[PDB]
Amino acid sequence: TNLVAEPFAKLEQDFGGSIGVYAMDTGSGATVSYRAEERFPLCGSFKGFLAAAVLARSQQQAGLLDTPIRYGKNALVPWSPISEKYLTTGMTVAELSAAAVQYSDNAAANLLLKELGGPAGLTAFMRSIGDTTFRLDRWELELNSAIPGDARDTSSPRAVTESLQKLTLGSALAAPQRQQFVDWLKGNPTGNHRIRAAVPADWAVGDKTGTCGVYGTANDYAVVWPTGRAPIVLAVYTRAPNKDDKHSEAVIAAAARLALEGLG
Ligand SMILES: C[C@@H](O)[C@@H](C(=O)O)[C@H]1CC(SCCNC=N)=C(C(=O)O)N1
Repeated sequence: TNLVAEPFAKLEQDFGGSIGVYAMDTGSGATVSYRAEERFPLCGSFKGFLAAAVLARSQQQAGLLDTPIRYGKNALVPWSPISEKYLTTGMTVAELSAAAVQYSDNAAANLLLKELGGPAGLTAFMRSIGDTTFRLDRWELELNSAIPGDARDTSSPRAVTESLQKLTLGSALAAPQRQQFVDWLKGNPTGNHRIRAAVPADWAVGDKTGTCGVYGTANDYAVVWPTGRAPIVLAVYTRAPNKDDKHSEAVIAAAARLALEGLG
């Protein structure tokens, strides 16, 4: 594990913070781990799991995805580029889910959390798939505080990867819901400088990013489909000790590359 770990330790030292990585080859079972059981703030990366929770609920409530959500101005919070434009009409649950995943829309995220019973409702969904590490405690935008030591609104790289595998490739979602989730991740345009930058252009990638805006705290998780080979699932999370420390997309891409090249 010393030969595996040492390039990650070098990377996080030059970054000035901590990096957590977990990658799984779903065919052979091979893994790469670095700080994989440490907690890191989720930031907006929870929004991918939120959409999966909504899709899962639609398996027990026919028509949930078509349900109209007609909201007022108070539902709007900072960084709500899609939901801001439909204030005059409303949006359906599926339209809000697409906005949360592909634009990281904060109002859409809060509206979907409300549908699920709050942050506790998303945590309960994650428990239902066997994830005991994930916890969402607060709403947007308070969940982005990323204060050193705080376990609220965190998970671990290993738990993120394991849950992502269950939702995108396992049995948790029925086929139509599973393909919708995969399509939302594949079409996400916010992560071009993160895990996607480490992956050959020929290979499809679906990802969800998070960027807290403080404490150098940012992340990405992804499924990678190498052509004619079993898919890979991976997660890369960062944090830093000072409130004004800057996050780095380049560090996330570099750590993704180190993990992908070390699988086998
Ligand atoms: C709301 C803010 O904290 C952040 C988050 O939820 O983590 C929003 C803003 C951003 S927009 C991405 C900007 N990309 C620049 N290259 C993200 C994200 O990384 O997905 N989500």
